[PDB]
Amino acid sequence: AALLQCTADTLADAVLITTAHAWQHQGKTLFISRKTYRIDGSGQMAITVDVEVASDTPHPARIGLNCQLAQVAERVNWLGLGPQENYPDRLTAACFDRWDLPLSDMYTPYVFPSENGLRCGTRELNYGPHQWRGDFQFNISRYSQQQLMETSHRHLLHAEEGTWLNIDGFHMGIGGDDSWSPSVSAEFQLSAGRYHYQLVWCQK
Amino acid sequence: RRDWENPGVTQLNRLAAHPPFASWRNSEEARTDRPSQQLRSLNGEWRFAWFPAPEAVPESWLECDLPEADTVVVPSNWQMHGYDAPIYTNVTYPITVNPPFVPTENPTGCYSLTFNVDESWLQEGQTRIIFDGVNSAFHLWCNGRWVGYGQDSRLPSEFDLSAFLRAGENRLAVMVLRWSDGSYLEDQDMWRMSGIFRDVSLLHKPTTQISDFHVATRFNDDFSRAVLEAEVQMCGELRDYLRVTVSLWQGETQVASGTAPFGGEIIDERGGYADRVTLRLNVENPKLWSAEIPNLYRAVVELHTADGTLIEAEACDVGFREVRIENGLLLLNGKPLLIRGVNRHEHHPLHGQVMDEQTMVQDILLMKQNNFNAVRCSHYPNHPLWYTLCDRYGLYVVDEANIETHGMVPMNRLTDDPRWLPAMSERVTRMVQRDRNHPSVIIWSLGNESGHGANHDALYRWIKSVDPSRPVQYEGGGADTTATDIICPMYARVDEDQPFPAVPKWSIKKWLSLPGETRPLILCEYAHAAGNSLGGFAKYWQAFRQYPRLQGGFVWDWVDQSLIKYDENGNPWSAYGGDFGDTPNDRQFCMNGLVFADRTPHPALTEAKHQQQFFQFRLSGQTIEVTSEYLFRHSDNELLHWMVALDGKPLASGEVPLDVAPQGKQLIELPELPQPESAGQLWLTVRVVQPNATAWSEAGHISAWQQWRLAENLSVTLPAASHAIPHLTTSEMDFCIELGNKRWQFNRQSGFLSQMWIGDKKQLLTPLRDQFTRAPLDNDIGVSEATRIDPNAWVERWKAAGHYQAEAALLQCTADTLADAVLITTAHAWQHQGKTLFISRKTYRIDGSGQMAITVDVEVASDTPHPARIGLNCQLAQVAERVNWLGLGPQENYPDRLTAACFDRWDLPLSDMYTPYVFPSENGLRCGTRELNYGPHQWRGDFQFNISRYSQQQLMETSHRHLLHAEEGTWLNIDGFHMGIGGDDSWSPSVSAEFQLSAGRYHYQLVWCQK
Ligand SMILES: CC(C)S[C@@H]1O[C@H](CO)[C@H](O)[C@H](O)[C@H]1O
Ligand SMILES: [Mg+2]
Ligand SMILES: [Mg+2]
Ligand SMILES: [Mg+2]
Ligand code: NA
Ligand code: NA
Ligand code: NA
Ligand code: NA
Ligand code: NA
Repeated sequence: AALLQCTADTLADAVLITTAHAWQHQGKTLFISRKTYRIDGSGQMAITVDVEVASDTPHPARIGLNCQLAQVAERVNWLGLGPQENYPDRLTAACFDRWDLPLSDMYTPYVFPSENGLRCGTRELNYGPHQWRGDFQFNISRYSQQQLMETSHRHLLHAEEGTWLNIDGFHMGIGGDDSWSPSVSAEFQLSAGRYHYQLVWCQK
Repeated sequence: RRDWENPGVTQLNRLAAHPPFASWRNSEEARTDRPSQQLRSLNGEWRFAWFPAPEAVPESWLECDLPEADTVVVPSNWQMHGYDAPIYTNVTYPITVNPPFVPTENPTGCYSLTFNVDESWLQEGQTRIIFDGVNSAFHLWCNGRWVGYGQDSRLPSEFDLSAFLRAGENRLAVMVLRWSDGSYLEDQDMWRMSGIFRDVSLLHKPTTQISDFHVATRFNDDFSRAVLEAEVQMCGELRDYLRVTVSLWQGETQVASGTAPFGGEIIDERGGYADRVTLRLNVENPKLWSAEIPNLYRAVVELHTADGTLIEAEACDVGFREVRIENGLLLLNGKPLLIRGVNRHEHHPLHGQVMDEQTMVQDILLMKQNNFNAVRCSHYPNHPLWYTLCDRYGLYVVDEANIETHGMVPMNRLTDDPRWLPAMSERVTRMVQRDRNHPSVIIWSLGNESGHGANHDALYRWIKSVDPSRPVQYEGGGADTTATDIICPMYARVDEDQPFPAVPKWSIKKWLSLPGETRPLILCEYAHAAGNSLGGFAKYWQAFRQYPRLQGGFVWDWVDQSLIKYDENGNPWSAYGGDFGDTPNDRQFCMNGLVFADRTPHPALTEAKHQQQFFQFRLSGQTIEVTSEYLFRHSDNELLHWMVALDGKPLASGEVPLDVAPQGKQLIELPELPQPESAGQLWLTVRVVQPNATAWSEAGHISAWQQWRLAENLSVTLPAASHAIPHLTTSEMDFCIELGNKRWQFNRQSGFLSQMWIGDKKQLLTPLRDQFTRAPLDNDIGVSEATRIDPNAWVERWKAAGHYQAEAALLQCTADTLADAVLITTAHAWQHQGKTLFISRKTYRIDGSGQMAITVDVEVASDTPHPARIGLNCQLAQVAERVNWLGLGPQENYPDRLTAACFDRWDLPLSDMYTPYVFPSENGLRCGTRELNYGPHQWRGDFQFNISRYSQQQLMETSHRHLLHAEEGTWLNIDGFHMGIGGDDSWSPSVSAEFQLSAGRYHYQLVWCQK
């Protein structure tokens, strides 16, 4: 990530942080992320994200935010599709409602570790003292995308300090027509070039 | 006898039907198809008088000219001359349904002609008169004596006048009835007219004559050899010295010839036909006929004596081709056809239903220039010249019987009634007897929209029996009955089933594989082109190319059936149903063509041309793969041009000769492309150009094209910040922003940008406000009307939800001063009767550069019908001459009809940004636009837009385009999103789900500044 802009403005009843980043690889600009963080008197942080994806780079696996929370709670409560793991092209069985599960159930123990546990069409997520609202997809666990990506067996995984949260505005399909050639249908590929999503973070 | 109210009597003393005759008395004339001294035209000025009924016609009219009659041109429709009104009705009959009766008030046209006849024509032989088309029934008198009667408005009626004529002057009297029992079989969706609308002529034949002849061509497996077989029939006295010689010519070269005396082979216990003979000619390596290469031979049939004295000669163009269905596929000369067809009615805005050579040629050229290779004669036999042109220019033709009983309840009430079998059979058999020698005709059709009756099965079998060289199709009763060799549905969709009871319209992909089905599927009608239509057209062609048995279809239809009328200032304007006082009527439903009545193209024509291309392309790296869809010809008049451009700015271009075999492929390696300096998106555009002119196209004709996005360089560099900082002036009623010579005014009560200034010049006439509706397209309206509302039609759903009445309620309007800009934030709620339909949240950011960045986020209640659009609109005070934009163009294009449009830098005069649909509606939209320029304004982003002198309101309230009045300034509609236009049909919702605005939440952003 290369910082292109970072400014702070004071509004009537809020502070406005504007940022812009460019992700590059060997001179090529893959993605551009422009955000605004508006923190008002009610203590809520409204995050606006607008991303640009070069039309000639392979469509990205996801478009969102992530971070490792210090908090480690027992439950995960959310108003969205559930209760089980569901992805864009595998979410017809999930139902929209208020779900509440222990953190461990938000992780799927696939023998061969990988991205897992996502829940789509979520309008509200609650974890510990935190509350996120909007319309996103998410997975939350004690394993970072990096560890899952480097570990060959699930029994070799180790809980990391705190909790890793991945909140996506968009996530690519998982496919499956077969597992030896690209099988994610075009309608589930992130090829729009320009994406927008908004999140409100606050204290439940 | 009131013969016009008896389906049992369809004619009296009419001669047998036969192929086109000219009775040449010189063989070379027949070979070269030059005019024949024995075939005279009686077209020109005739005498005409109108009467309210046949009972009002004075007997004196039979003996001499009525002084009150007028001199008029013939052929013609008398409604086009103003004697009475033309009636436009779709399904419902124009007369009370009480078969076989017609109204007592039956408009009667009394035609008469005083003409001269050479004595040589009466000293020997037979002189007959031919009426190519009389609508809808008539009696004929010659020199005061009754000659005959005839029905069926679309086929020639011939009578022997030999015993009624005298040398010198003669007078014909023709009483034409508008309505007859034949009218129950002519309920096609088109203007209802009448009169002698086709050619009238006199033909002289010898007493001993060729009375009929059939030409057939059989081939070996690889078509390297063929046998031409000609059955010739004669009338007159049989003599042993009589002979028939049939010669086949390839240009000026005779390639085959055969002679023989009359006397056919034994056929049954009583012998054979002594008055017939069949000649068989061998042809090695025949040049095959096809729409790709219309190779033609000339067959000359000579009736002569053994000593070599010619009696008479007849002839026809011959196209060596084989039509057959095998293993579920329609093949032409052994290859599977892909029908790029269209339905074409015989219509002229000035002459009504009278056809002329120039108009026919103009149609054929435009059709071929737009990649069509087939035409359906909806829904009757055409003017004889039409087939000759299709034979020579090369178009596959579906010849159809003049039989449509759409308005009956049920639809097959007459077609399943044996009492009507006689009338129906004649409409079928006489068509076959007339057109069977035309190579262009590859398929026979039993008629249109008359349900499915036993009479159809009978006539289907009759054709299969008399002419096994052509498939027979018929759509009635479900499109896949026992009366059709081809599944030929009308408006069946690609993926969506429409399970109507008894006569469902299955998805065409699904139809093919139903249990036990094996026939090929070709839509007799699809992609209803009413007004702003053809949305989803590309979906059809994708299926046609993927499924072997989906062999295409015929678009509905070719040309708008609008008629010309004149106002006070004598100015002409396009009229439709009801504009002649005709009532009841079906208003604008008579306009569904790809071109206007004067043959000017509708935007949709370009979409059809693109999807109907004969060359397909693929890109892999620096390699372009060109695949040919031609079945018989090589690309011997094609050149590929390629161009690479960065946001409209050309960087490199080139040309490569195309040399691809039919159904073959060619790989073209593009040279090393330079590296783009500036950021932006590189685009590759290729187009196939025909260097040489052809019979149907000029040199340089573009036949195909395709675009691809190449490398894209995202802009990361930031522009040098401006020293100037905008200033905010706050008042109770407004938020004003000043930046030097520029000012922005936001009304704090409305929450909208109400005015802009550049110096002291106002830039707006109407505030910039959100817009979620559009002046309804034909497809949005469907069959709904004020007297008969269709709650399911899109327009009715929007209206009932209050979309057109919704009022904006201001929820928030604030102003903030940033370090380098002024930020305006607004929020509006659109409600209707306590129901919030949409919520619009915006931010306007004005910086020192003078640019206003507008961000819009919209919420649409999931339970309100999906909106026609999500954008902004305003009336600019400026009226400029040009419109320049970087986006899809240059023609009008919509989400579900934009594959033909190309991304590039376009510049057009403001008038071309408006599409003159006869029935006004939303129009002129251009999608995928990143930059728009008009006068001092420039808008950047990723939007769709239209711009014109007509507000959506005026377009929505105006019934005819000639009543439109350019408003002050210029109306601009910039949409973040726009709904598809649809068109699979125009009487039910047809916009596919992927093109409906159902996401619930939408986001778009624009930057407004000066160019
Ligand atoms: C009015 C429909 C229910 S029937 C529909 O009307 C169309 C009007 O262009 C065409 O005539 C179609 O062939 C016909 O089936
Ligand atoms: Mg009759
Ligand atoms: Mg009809
Ligand atoms: Mg394309
Ligand atoms: Na892994
Ligand atoms: Na096909
Ligand atoms: Na019509
Ligand atoms: Na060529
Ligand atoms: Na209108």
